[PDB]
Amino acid sequence: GSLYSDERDKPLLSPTAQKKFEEYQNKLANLSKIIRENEGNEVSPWQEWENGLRQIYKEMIYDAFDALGVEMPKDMEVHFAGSSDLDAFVIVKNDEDIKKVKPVFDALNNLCQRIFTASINPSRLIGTPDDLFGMLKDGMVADVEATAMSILTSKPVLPRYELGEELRDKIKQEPS
Repeated sequence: GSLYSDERDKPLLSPTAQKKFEEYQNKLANLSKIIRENEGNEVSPWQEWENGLRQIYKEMIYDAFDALGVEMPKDMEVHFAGSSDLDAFVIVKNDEDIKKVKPVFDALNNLCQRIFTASINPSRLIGTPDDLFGMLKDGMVADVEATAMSILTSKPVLPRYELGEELRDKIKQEPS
C-alpha cells in the first residue's frame, strides 16, 4: 500500500507510507486542537482553520511532486474555491503542463480521501485560464454562476496569482 494509492484498492499502507500518513494526520490533529483550545483568544477561529489547512495542503503538494519525480511548473497555481463547491483548482500556463501535473493531483486526491476516512477539499478542475473560463462560458459545470463566483473569491494555496488574475478578469468581463 503506497501513500498515494486508492484506499479501497490498498487499505493498509506500507510501513514508510504509514509514517508519512501519520505525520500529516498529526499536523491536522494539532492544528484542530490548538485552534479549538484557544478559541476564546482567537478573533476568527474558522479563518485560522482554513489558513492552516491551506498551508498543510501546500506542503502535501510539494511532497507529492517530489515523491512522483515530477518537476512542478514555475507558473502553476493552486487556488481554493469555497468554504460541494469547485474546491481546489489548478491553473496551469500551457495545456501541455496538464499531462504531467494532473497525475500528481490525482495522487493527492487519493491521499486526501484516505485522510478523510481515518478521521481538505479534493482538486477537481485543472486548466489554463482560457480552459476554465470556457467551461463556464459553455455550461460544462454544475451551477455556473456560483462556480464563477467561487473562483472570484478563491484564496491562493501557492504564492502565485498572475493566472488567477487572468481567470478572474475574464470572469469579471462577462455579465452573467
